[PDB]
Amino acid sequence: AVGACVLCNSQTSLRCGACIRRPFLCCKCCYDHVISTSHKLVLSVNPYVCNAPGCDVTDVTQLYLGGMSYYCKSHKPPISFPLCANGQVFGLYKVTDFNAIATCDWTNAGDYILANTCTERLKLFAAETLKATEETFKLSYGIATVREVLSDRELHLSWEVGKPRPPLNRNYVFTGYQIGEYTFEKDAVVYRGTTTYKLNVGDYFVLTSHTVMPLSAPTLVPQEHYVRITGLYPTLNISDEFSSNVANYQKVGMQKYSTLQGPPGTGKSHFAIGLALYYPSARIVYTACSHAAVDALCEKALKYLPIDKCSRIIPARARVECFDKFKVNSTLEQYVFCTVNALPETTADIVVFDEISMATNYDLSVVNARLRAKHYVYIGDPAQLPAPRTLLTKGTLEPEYFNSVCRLMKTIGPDMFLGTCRRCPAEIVDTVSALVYDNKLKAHKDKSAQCFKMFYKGVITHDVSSAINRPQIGVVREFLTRNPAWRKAVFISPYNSQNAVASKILGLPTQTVDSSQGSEYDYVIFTQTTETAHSCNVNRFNVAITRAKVGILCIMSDRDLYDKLQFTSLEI
Ligand SMILES: CN(C1CCCCCC1)S(C)(=O)=O
Ligand SMILES: [Zn+2]
Ligand SMILES: [Zn+2]
Ligand SMILES: [Zn+2]
Repeated sequence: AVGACVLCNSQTSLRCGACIRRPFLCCKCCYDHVISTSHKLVLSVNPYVCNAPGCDVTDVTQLYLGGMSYYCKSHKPPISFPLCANGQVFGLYKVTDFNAIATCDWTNAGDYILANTCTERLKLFAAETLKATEETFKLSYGIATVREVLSDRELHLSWEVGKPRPPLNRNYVFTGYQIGEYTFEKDAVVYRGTTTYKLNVGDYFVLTSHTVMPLSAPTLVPQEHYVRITGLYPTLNISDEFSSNVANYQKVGMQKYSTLQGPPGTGKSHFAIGLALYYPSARIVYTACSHAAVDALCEKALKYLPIDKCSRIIPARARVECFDKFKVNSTLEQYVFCTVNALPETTADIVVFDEISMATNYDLSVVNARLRAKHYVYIGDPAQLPAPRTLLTKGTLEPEYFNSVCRLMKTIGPDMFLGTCRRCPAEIVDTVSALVYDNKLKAHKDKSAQCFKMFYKGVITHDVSSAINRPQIGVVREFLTRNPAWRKAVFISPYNSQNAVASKILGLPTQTVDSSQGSEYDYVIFTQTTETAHSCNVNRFNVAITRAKVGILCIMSDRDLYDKLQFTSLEI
């Protein structure tokens, strides 16, 4: 019941009983909370409640100290002090932003903006509060019960009346009943069991609601600039492959933490692995939020770093298949490749945290909590996609509010910028350089003359809220008959449902823009599907078109984004 003040750091016995996290508030700060909000329950060693039998007064503002006990106006003795007086709430050892964080429902962009412009203590309060609110909202959704099992990949579902149904995409992971984790896709519905189980009729599925542990470590440890490379030992012999990164590698060693903005195909992976060859004795932990991002780092390491000095950390509650070619779960290997949520408590010379636009302030804290490191390197691109904010429905989250790293990259700039895209035909590089990179991204490849745009609004149907554009898929089908080179194309759209329809009609493999991020394909077909904030989002548009190595077809709904594609237009 005794701790330090979320705002002041001041010792107190006061916690807010109304805040979902129950934060330590100092006497000056507890007042400014309770006097400005619906938050009136204060706690010290016991509740600030009226001690008179039967009395229901809990509001600290209506309470007095009578000796050692607390009483309302109705029950206080003649010799009593009000608990709230002279800007303070009585307790042992005797803010606008804290109040908005404590009380908001996290449905508004402005809530995320504040969780990222605030002081560092308040970022942790925000990130733990938000995460708590995110988890207790899962409980709101209906249970799914198996009506009839059709096949090994399809069934019919019965949905609890009175509660809403959760979106049926890969984003929403269910637990079966403990028959392992399942996903569903769109009365026939497509099921995918982590454990391949003979799905029983009357079995039920629920969204995993995991307890939110407290945060302790900052999002970013305090910045430290050094005059000399600190705690690392450079090679004199560095392979010519990594020659271009040597100055950035020296920056990494002359600061506590460094940021790298690397637009698509600028060599982020190459930078991350090349850091281990430049500091060849350094113990390096490679981390990202997703298994995919960690596995991409493993693929690069396999090529360039000694396999026997590499461990892939795999949580015993194994969900998706991942990287098999390293020793699994050897924490003390020089090179450790591990998702944020599986990190062990350990030390490192260098922590490399990849795909930083996908990280939350919660993840940033967890990393600083589990890893004691001489140097922290934050790699990604704030012009790419953030973690979905499931509670956010009003306003758009700008990249400067994605997390602490992205705020730094969008305000004071990144420490390091990889400026040459080696993946994408120049048509794409030039479009996205003007769009999100203030013309600082350069094309290494020539124009491919395999980059086409068609402005075709089509007709928008919806499976629930998920968009479908059959006519845009019809145009693609027409195009594929005349463009056989594209038979190998990956079909990409901002909507799972459009992808499910494109899958049946075209037979192309299929990706949402959000699942496409980090991957590349020779040929890409993009159907915008709809003009929504989702489909017109420049970060998502950026990721969509930078997947392509050789060609892209964009069937567009949005005049602005259509006109900005530096592509050959088609017609039909
Ligand atoms: C994250 N929590 C606080 C924030 C202040 C900085 C130190 C951690 C303790 S809380 C108030 O959410 O439990
Ligand atoms: Zn305080
Ligand atoms: Zn409160
Ligand atoms: Zn009373």
